[PDB]
Amino acid sequence: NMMWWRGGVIYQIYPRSFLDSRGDGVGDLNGITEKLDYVASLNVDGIWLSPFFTSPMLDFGYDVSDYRDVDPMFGTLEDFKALLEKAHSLGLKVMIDQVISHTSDQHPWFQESRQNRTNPKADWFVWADPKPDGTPPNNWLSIFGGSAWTFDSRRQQYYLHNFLTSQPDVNFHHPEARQAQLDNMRFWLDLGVDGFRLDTVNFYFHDAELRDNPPVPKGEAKTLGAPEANPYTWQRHVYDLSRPENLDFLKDLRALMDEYPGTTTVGEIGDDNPLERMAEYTAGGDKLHMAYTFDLLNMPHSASYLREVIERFQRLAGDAWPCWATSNHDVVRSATRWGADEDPHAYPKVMLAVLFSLRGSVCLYQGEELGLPEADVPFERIQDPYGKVLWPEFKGRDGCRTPMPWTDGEQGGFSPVEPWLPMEARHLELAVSRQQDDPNATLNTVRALLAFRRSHPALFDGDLSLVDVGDDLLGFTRQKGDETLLCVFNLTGQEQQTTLPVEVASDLPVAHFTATRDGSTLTLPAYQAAFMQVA
Ligand SMILES: C[C@H](C[C@H](C[C@@H](CCC(=O)O)C(=O)O)C(=O)O)C(=O)O
Ligand SMILES: [Mg+2]
Repeated sequence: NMMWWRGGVIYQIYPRSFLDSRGDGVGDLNGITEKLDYVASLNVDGIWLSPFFTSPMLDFGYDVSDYRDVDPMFGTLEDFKALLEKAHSLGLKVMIDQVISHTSDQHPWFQESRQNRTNPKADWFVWADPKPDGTPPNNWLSIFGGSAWTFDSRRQQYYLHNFLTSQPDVNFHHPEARQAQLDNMRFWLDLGVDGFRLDTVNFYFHDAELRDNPPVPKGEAKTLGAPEANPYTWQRHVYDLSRPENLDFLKDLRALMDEYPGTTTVGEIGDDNPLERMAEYTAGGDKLHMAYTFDLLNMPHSASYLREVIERFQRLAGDAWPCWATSNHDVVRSATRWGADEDPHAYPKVMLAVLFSLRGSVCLYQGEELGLPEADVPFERIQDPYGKVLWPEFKGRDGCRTPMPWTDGEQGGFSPVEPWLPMEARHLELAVSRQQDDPNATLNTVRALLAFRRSHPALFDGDLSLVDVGDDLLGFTRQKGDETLLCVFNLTGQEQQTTLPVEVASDLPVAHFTATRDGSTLTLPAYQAAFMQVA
């Protein structure tokens, strides 16, 4: 089963906010180990851990100061080996973040690099002289605010950072820096991890000529990877990322992965044309195994929008392989972002049915299986630096990073002390303990859906074909071998009805969904899904 990743369902864990087992208010590895039984009980195939490596935590793990160790705050390397082994014993794959596009400015490489222009690591990062007036070398902007260039008096030069000033970008034009990052990944492969989520995977290379980006012409759509209030959205991102050289490197990265049969990679795409980039990066069988985009992580969510996404993707490279996600640690929780104006109990159910029925792998975010709404974090409790630069038009990412509600008791059973972000009051009645034995709760709908999906080869990696089912329903068939299934979804809060475009052999009952099939007319009550075996 060395192709489990190609259609597999991955559960994303944000270690800080999963379970505190030690009592400091921050989630740790041992807490995860303690909850792997729950995770396995979701019927997912594995997990992806957000960064737990040595880090100042200025971007909460994504500023790495030691690639081959666990930060004391999360536990130890031994804790991780225990987690990994227990996870394997439960049949779970374990993937971890790898953040190789940039290091913390506390990383020894950068400490060395910044001292002068001639040291051995001077070119391991991206340095450039000021313009004659002393200003940044070009017009590139940090996603987290201000210029992508920061002046350093030691070298009398600017260094590049797409993200925080404390996250200097690695210069992939330097083959030794590239190889060093491969070696860092190899370290975790040798411990037996099953794969990597590759942070900002298309950011690796920048244009060495340092060309200015062009502006976005007035009225044109902005990138899906950033809020519209961010001036980063005012330029087309052509030279600051997604360079051709990255393809060669992705091959190298893939070669590394191939030395460890059965391992996989999911790349994070942040690009002006993300579907295209994802097809580009996952094609050929010699680069990334899969990647996800922000196409399903934004505001549009109608059945017609989903149709547009599917069509667009279907026109791309036939050998590409997408990983789909409706939530992660960077966006408003789906039940709010997509379902704010929908029934809070029924909408997440059908939305997840769609997610689990699309052709691709799936990433499912911690708490999404509980139908958790976005949390409201008060100003004085804000932690994410990305929540302190565009406030209040954009309030950062803490709203999706609040601690996991295990019980309806104090701190949701997450911690014995006040946690690093406040437990959301609305989450308590949606806690795991409250939801565990309720067959009508979103948790059990998810368990049921993933068991169902697991029982049908066509829902693993079958082809997908859109079918006419009217304007307000989403419909397609999934096909593999003997099996062709018809999948129809009502994402609206009103009854909808359609003529079946194919001929139904039988109904497939799943997770208490209710739909009326009368001859050739299919009726779906609000927020219902319907699966049918096709003749
Ligand atoms: C280093 C890490 C970057 C990526 C990607 C980033 C890129 C923005 C984009 O989607 O274009 C983000 O805001 O999500 C991540 O968050 O997972 C971070 O921003 O904290
Ligand atoms: Mg802890």
